[PDB]
Amino acid sequence: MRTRSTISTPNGITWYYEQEGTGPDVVLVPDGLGECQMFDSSVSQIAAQGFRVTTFDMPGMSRSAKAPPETYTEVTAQKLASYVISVLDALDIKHATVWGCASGASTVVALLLGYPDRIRNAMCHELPTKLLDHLSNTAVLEDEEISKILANHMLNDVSGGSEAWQAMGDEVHARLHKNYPVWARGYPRTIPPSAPVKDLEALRGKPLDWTVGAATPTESFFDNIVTATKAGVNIGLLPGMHFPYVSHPDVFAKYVVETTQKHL
Amino acid sequence: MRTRSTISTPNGITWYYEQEGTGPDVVLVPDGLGECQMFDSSVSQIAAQGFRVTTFDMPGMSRSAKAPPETYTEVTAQKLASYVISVLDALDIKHATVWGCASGASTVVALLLGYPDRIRNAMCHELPTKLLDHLSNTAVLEDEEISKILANHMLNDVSGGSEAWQAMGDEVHARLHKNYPVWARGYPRTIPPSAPVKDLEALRGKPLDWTVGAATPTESFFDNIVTATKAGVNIGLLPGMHFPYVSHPDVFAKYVVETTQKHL
Ligand SMILES: C[C@H]1CCC[C@@H](O)CCC/C=C/c2cc(O)cc(O)c2C(=O)O1
Ligand SMILES: C[C@H]1CCC[C@@H](O)CCC/C=C/c2cc(O)cc(O)c2C(=O)O1
Repeated sequence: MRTRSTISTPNGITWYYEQEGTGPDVVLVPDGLGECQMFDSSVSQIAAQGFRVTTFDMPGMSRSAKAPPETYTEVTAQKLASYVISVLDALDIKHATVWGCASGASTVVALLLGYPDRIRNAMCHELPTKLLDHLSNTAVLEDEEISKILANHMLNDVSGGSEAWQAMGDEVHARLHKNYPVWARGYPRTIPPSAPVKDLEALRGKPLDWTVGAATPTESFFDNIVTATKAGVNIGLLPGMHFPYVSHPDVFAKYVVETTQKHL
Repeated sequence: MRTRSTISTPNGITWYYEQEGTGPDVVLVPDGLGECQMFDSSVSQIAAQGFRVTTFDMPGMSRSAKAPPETYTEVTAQKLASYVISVLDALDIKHATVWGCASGASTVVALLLGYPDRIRNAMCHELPTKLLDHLSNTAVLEDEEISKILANHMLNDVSGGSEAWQAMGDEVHARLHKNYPVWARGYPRTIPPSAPVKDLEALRGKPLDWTVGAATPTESFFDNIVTATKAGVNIGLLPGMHFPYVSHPDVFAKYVVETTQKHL
C-alpha cells in the first residue's frame, strides 16, 4: 500500500512524496526533471524486498512546485542535498540508502560527504561535471519552445527506451512539460561546477556505488569512469541511458536492492 | 607524392603498402577489416607536417591477401605485432610511431611492450578485451551472409559517419566485402583474450596514448578507460566511433601529428 501525500519543511518547500514498504530506508532522488512517478514500479519492487522506499518530486517541479525561488534557481548539489535532508528530517528518516541520477547523483554524493551519519550508502548515476552549451543555451528561449525541444529530445534521443518513456502517460508528460523550462533555467549552468567529485580523496573508502548508462555515448560520462577509478570507487554499467528506472525498471530495482544489501 | 607498391616478408606474406612524406616514421595500422585506403587523406595530412607515413592492408585482407592461413586465422595481438615488425624490417623502418584501432590497438600495444626499441610511441583506440557473442556467432554463417550483415552494420550503425563511410567508394567496399568473412572467422574469438593489457605495471610510464570513440556506446570500451586510468596511461576521446580516420579525418590527422610531436 502506497502513501501519496505532502509534507512541508521549514525552508518553505511543500513536497509531494510517496512511500511504500517496511524495512531499512531507501530513498529515490529524481533526476533534474524532478518527477517521482518515474520510479513508480520500482518503488514497489524494492519495497517488496523488505525496504521502506520514499521518493518525492523535487522543488519547483511537478507536485513539489510550492517552493521559494532559491530552491529551483542557481541550483547546486549542496542546495539539493540540504533540501533532501530537510524532507528526511520531516519524515523521520534517520539512516537512508540513496539513489540519484544526473543532478540526483550530484545530490547523493553531496549527501554522503556532508551527512555521513545519515547515509548508509549512495548510488550515483551519470553525475554531470561539465557545462554543456546545448543545454545551457535553451534557458534563453521562450518557455514553450523549451518544453518542445526538451520533450522531443527525451522521447527521440536519450530516454534509453522510447516506448517505456511514452508509456509513463499523459499526466506525467503534462507535468514534465511544465518542468522543462524551470529545469533549463535552474540547473545546467550551476549544477556541473558544484560537482562534489573534485576531491578524490573524500570519495576514497566511502560507501558509494557509481554507475553510468550502457547505451549513453562514451563522451557524456567518460569523466565519471576516470574519477571513480582514481578514487577506488566501485563503478559499473546499467542498461539504457539517463533513466534506467524508466527503461529497465526490473534491472534497476534489482540493482538498488542488491547494492543496499551489500551495506546492511 | 605517394608510393603504392608491394613487399614480401619471409613469413609468407606479401603486403600491399603505401608511403608518403619525409621525416620520423609514422605507421598507421588498420582495424580488423585490414584496409589501408581508410587512411588515405590522413596519410597526406600527417606527412605534410613532416612525417614519413606508412600504411598497409593487413594479412589475408584486401591487397595483402597473399599470405599463409595462420596469419589470418586464430589471429592474436602477438601474431599481428610479429607481422608488422616484419614489414617494418623489410621497409627499413627502425623507429616508428604507431596508431591502431581495435585489433590494431591490441597490435600496437603488443608492439610497444614487445619491441620497445622499435616503438617511439603508440596510439591505441578502442582495444577489445571482451568476447562478444554477436560477432563470434557470425563466423558460422555463409561467407556472403557475413558480408551483408557486417557491411550493413558498418554503414548503418557503427561507422561514426555514414556519409564519409559511403564516400570511400565502390572499390574499397568491394575489398571490404571479401574481408568481412575472413575477419569474422579469424579475429573475434582470439583477439580479445590476447589483449596485452592484463599487466597494468607493464603499461605504466610507457609512451602510450589511449583513445576511445566519443559516440560509441559507453559499454563497448568502458573497460579501456578503467584500465588506462589504473595504469596512469593518458586516455581521451576522439569523435565518431571505430573509424575516426574515416568519419573525422581532419581531427584524426591533427591528433596523430600532435601526439607524435609530444614524443620527438
Ligand atoms: C534532466 C537530465 C536530462 C538528461 C538529458 C541528457 O541527454 C543530457 C545529459 C547531460 C546533462 C544532464 C544534466 C546536466 C546538468 O548540468 C544538470 C542536470 O540536472 C542534468 C540532468 O538532470 O539531466
Ligand atoms: C573491425 C571492427 C568491427 C567494427 C564493428 C564493431 O562495432 C564491433 C564492436 C567492437 C569490436 C571490435 C573488434 C573486436 C574483436 O574481438 C576483434 C576485432 O578485430 C575488432 C575490430 O577490429 O572491430
